[PDB]
Amino acid sequence: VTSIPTGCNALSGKIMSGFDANRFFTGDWYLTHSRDSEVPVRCEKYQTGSNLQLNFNGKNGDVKCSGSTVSGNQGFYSFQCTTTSGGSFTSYMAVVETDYANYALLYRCGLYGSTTPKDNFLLFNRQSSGEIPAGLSTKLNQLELTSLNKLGCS
Repeated sequence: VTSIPTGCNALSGKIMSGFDANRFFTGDWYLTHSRDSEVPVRCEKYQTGSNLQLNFNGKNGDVKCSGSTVSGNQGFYSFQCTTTSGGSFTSYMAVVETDYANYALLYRCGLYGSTTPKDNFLLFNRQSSGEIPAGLSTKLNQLELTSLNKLGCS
């Protein structure tokens, strides 16, 4: 995979340097806040594994994803995901900024056919009780993500 779909923001100049994929893809993350949210809110727990694995409890059952680097868009991964209800889809994600030990801001792009129909920014927290962290305030102000929605974790 060389580039992200049209409709997906490349985030030029916005992604952290020195990303350590191994430290991000270890341990659990809770999706505590997001730019866009649907009713009813949920608590999605993401589990990680070696070779860019990302699982979570999705709307329609458990989702299991395997990632691949996107060479032309630094920081982006293409995830191939399957679900227990028989779904199969591709999702692009980039870790915009993380401290590994507490929080990570992610950008996500969907895929339908060859284009991205919808995107979102996701706040991952190591604790289900996590806040919008002070440690992201510079980046959130830069991206004008200043009212992230609280989801269903606590």
